[PDB]
Amino acid sequence: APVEIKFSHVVAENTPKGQMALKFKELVEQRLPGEYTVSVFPNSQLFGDNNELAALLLNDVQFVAPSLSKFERYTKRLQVFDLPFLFNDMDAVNRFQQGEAGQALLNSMSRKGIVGLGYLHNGMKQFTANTPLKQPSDAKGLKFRVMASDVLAAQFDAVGAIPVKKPFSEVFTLLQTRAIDGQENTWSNTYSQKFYEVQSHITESNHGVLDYMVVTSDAFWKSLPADKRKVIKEALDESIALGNKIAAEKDNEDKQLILDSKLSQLVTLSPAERQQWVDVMKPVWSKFEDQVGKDVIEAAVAANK
Ligand SMILES: [Cl-]
Ligand SMILES: [Cl-]
Repeated sequence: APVEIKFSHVVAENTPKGQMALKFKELVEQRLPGEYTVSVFPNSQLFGDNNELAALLLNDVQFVAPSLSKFERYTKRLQVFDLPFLFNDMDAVNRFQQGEAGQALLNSMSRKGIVGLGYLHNGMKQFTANTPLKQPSDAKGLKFRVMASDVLAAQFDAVGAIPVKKPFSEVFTLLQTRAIDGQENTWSNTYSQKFYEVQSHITESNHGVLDYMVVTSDAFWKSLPADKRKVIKEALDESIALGNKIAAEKDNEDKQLILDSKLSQLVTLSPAERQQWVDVMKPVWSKFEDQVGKDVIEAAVAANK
């Protein structure tokens, strides 16, 4: 039998990560026919947020691509990516990722058995709730789901909101049932998971980045013969490039599809409104500056300019 390579993730198929994973499957099976096959498991059908990294290290799955927010059990260094309003836009994110500090972060978990293979984009996060979030005061007392990140919890603490860490697979139902008031996510996730059907208002805040690290286990990666590993790595690189293109396309397409539905009201921030949000969030950077490194924050800030 060909060696089966399993790739699990938590998103819908028709998304940047969903498409990256399928492109990787296509390229491996084209270039190494009969030698390797890639099985892709979207929508948390095999492993979900809470168990995927444990599964990876057990070699129950060979590739995963978690949000950069979801690595705190293995390193505190990736917390930089969660800081609110650190990056102006995806161009700045990419520059930071491709610079020396960003490249070094790919190896931040290597002694824990996790090999960083590349960064894959999704997009900037927007707030949703059942009220406009024009100013920080509008979030006070509201319950927001967050990815399992202390930085993201602190982001909501900073405005007197109540953060709740929950796996991605639960978010739609939590919103639907009003167990939570709101959440934060990209247009692509908001559209593909139908969050906009159970939230009356989406505020275009662009207040943080949701990106991924594509990872494998050291044990699996070392178990490959070097020539086959090189072919697999090149296929992965090409799949990430395609996924990044899709990410940018979906960010525009899916915003428009949400607007077309007329089910959720878009809320835009004035410059002064945005600045109020920026200012109230800066203390989150101060809370984490030691763990993350002042030097690393400064490298990220400089990537904007
Ligand atoms: Cl885990
Ligand atoms: Cl929590």
